[PDB]
Amino acid sequence: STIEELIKAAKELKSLGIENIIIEVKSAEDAKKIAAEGFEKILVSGPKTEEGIAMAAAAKAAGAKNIIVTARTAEEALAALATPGVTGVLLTTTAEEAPAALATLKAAGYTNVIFRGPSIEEVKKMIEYGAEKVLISSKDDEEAIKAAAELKAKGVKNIIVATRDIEAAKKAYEAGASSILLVPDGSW
Ligand SMILES: [Cl-]
Ligand SMILES: [Cl-]
Repeated sequence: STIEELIKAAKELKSLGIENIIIEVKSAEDAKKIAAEGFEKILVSGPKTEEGIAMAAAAKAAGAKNIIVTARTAEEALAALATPGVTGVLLTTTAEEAPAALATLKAAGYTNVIFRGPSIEEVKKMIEYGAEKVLISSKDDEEAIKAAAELKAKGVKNIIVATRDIEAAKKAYEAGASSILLVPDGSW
């Protein structure tokens, strides 16, 4: 789907009262556009954290509020978190490495790190190790929405659910997701 389609869907969600949304972007031009539109939480996602950092600069210059950068190591997370205007990181890691990553980020004074993993099982391991914010995603979204609701009922807070169309976004909201991530490769 195109960026205009994603903007329309995000505005529709907001008009329904669904305000706890995060917009994912994959280029600096899109980051500027989403920020200029006034969306309050933007995920900048590039293959390399350096590309995300350049997108964060474009979003900040266009007025962004909260900017989350993707990373796959603790070192990359620290580089992003130290960048002006960046307010959080989405760290793709494994349960094996999460203890060390958590300790490293904490010692540096950073807490706003969202963990994601390759399987819902590994994400549950990350929560056990002390991950306080997680992102759940699945091929069909329905699996992710169900897992988030189960964890929420087990007392887990700050679950972000990735969604690929507006029906899934609404279901994730209704199930109590802390935030809903709108992924651009979806059907909007
Ligand atoms: Cl605009
Ligand atoms: Cl918003």
